[PDB]
Amino acid sequence: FLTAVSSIDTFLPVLNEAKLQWPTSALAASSEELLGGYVGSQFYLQDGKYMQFQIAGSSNRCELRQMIPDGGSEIGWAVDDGTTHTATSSIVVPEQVDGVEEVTIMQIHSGEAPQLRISWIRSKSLDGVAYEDFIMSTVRIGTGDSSDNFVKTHLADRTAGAMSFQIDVKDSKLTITVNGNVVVNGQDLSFWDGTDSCYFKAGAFNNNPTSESATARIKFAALAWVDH
Repeated sequence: FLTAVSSIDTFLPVLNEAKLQWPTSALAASSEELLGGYVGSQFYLQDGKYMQFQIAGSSNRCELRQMIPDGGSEIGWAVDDGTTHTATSSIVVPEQVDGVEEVTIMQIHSGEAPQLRISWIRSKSLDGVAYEDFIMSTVRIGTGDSSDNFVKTHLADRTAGAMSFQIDVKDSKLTITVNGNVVVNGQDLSFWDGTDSCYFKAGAFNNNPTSESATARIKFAALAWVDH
C-alpha cells in the first residue's frame, strides 16, 4: 500500500481539523479516518515528507475542508470576529501535465461562495498583462459574475522549490504572504460582514482542464490552520 500521510507527525494538527473531499465535494474521509491512515493514489505521503493530492476531471477535487478539531463537525467563522484566522502552507507545485490549466490549492470558502482562491494557472492575462505558469489569488468582493465582483492578483511565478503561503484574515482584511513577503496587503473583505460560515480548504481542485483525464498534482510540505 502507499504510505499514509498520517504515518508521520507533520500533518497531524491539520488532519485533526479536516475532512477530505474526493473526488467531488462529497466526503471521502473523516478527520479520524485521515488520522487513522486513510491513503490512496489521490492522497498519500510522497518522498517520505509531502502530503500529495492528485485529481483529474473538470471541477473534481481532492481537498481538505476545515472542521472543528478532535472529531467535530463542520466549522464556520466570520471575517471580523477580532481574532486572526491563519492558514500557513509550504507547497511544491510541480510542472503540471498537459491538459491541466488551473489548480486551486488553497481557499477561503463559505456556505455560498469562495471568498479566496489561490490557484496555479498555466496562462492568463490580468489587467492587460500576460502571465504564464504562475500562482494567482482570486478574491470575491461580490456574489455576481461580472469582473467587478473579483480582485485578481499575480502572487508569484511558479518555482521548482517549495513556496510558502500565509493567509491571514483579521478585522475584515485579508493578507497573503508568499515566501515571507506580503503580496496582498489588507484586501477588503467587508462584503462578507455578517457571514459566519467561512472556512479554509487546501489541496487540489482542478478548474477548466482541457482534458478530463489530465491529473493535477500538488504537494504540501506543511499545512496548518489556526485561530489566534
